[PDB]
Amino acid sequence: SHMSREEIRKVVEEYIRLLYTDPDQFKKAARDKLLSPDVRIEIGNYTFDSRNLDRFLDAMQEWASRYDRVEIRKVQVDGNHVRVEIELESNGKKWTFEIEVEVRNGKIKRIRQQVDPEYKKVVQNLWNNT
Repeated sequence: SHMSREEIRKVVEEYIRLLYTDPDQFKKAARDKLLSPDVRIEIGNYTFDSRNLDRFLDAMQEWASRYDRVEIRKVQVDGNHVRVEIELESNGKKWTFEIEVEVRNGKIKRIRQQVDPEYKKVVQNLWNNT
C-alpha cells in the first residue's frame, strides 16, 4: 500500500511541525517511525546512516531556527518512490530542500539529495561530525 501525494504531504507537514514544536519527539519519531533501520541518506557524495542519526537529527533541530517560513512546494509519488521539495525562506533568501525517497514497510529506506558546489564543505563537516 503506497501513499498518495496528499498522504505524503500530511506526513511531511507533521514532521516539520514536530521539528518546531517538540524537537525531542521529532528525533524519536524520525528514528522509530519514519526511518527504516537500514536507511541510507545520500547527501551529495556523502552517505549518512543509522550510525549518524542521533547527531544528524540534532543538527536539523538547530538548523530549523534559521528560517522564517517553511512550505512544501512539490510532492510527486510513483509507487514507492517519492519526491518532495520544501522551500525555506528567511528575509528574501530562499532555499530549496529537494529529496528523493524510497519507502519500504511504511518507512523510509533511502533519501537522496543533491548538493551544489558551495555546500560541499558543509556536508563534509557534517559527515565528519555525526
